[PDB]
Amino acid sequence: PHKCKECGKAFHTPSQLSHHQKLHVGEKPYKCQECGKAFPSNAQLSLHHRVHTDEKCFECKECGKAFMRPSHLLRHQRIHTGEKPHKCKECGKAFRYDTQLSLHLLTHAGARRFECKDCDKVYSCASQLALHQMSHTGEKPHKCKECGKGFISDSHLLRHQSVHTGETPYKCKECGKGFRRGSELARHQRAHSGDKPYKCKECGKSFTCTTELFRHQKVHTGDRPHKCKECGKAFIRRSELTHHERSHSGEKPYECKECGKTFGRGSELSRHQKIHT
DNA sequence: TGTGGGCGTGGCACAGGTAAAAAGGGCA
DNA sequence: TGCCCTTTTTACCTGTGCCACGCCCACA
Ligand SMILES: [Zn+2]
Ligand SMILES: [Zn+2]
Ligand SMILES: [Zn+2]
Ligand SMILES: [Zn+2]
Ligand SMILES: [Zn+2]
Ligand SMILES: [Zn+2]
Ligand SMILES: [Zn+2]
Ligand SMILES: [Zn+2]
Ligand SMILES: [Zn+2]
Repeated sequence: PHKCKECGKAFHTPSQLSHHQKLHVGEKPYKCQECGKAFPSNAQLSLHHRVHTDEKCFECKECGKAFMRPSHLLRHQRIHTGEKPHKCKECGKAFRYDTQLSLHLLTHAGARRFECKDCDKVYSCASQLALHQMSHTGEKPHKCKECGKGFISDSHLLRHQSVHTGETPYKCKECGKGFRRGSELARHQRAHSGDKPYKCKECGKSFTCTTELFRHQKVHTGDRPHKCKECGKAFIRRSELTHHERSHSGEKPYECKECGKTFGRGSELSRHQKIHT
């Protein structure tokens, strides 16, 4: 009769609790083959796995990840402790990492600024500025051995290989459906429970999703690009303008086999194909 | 009294981008 | 091997195709 270490949802029989934690297990698909510890990404698993292969590492006993010098471990552990030992001498704002404090200092006089020459961004050091400047140059050095498309980092390349693998590693334990990212499995689990944390300030409707709410609010804020170059009609989706520009040309891409009838959009040829069902 | 389709938008599983967190590593 | 900048990995954001609604209307 505890609260879960993940959600905090108060399940109040000892067996109604362990029945509850069964539902979380698909969230962490990468399992260590020597202790069984599970992680949400292969990269995190490698940080833990060092403990079975490198004698010279320092392991976090709270999550199982290990590092190659004690100071790396002490710095990681502030994720668990909440300690923020880097405080701004000018304004007293405390941060967890020196890297964060270095960027905050840009908001006071006399920090060394590393300013970009194509936008107004400024960074705290040379390496960050070179990183950002790649967005201007378009450079994308890690190329999909398959797609041929470029990405700014190897993690991005790997992430994009879902496209070339269809693998769906994160499992709902209610439905059995898998997902490519824990974030999407997360949203799916909120769909089950109706947990809709993203409430619209104008209508009041709530959404499971950050993306779903943002699209919905595009009606109060009349934010509509892709205007018609022929009749000026302005739309919300890039796919609206494809539907309506097919009304000018009179094009009817989707037609029924049975009916022989023709529609400008597919959501009807699915709707009408339901007559013969 | 009914059918059924345009239609503007909701639900969903998703890609690929930048902003940021977090782990790495050169100097000494 | 810690300081502190670098480099990698993740969180946050924006925009998407496909399907499904449920409202509005000409017109069986
Ligand atoms: Zn839980
Ligand atoms: Zn292990
Ligand atoms: Zn830890
Ligand atoms: Zn710039
Ligand atoms: Zn590719
Ligand atoms: Zn499910
Ligand atoms: Zn609204
Ligand atoms: Zn038009
Ligand atoms: Zn038909």
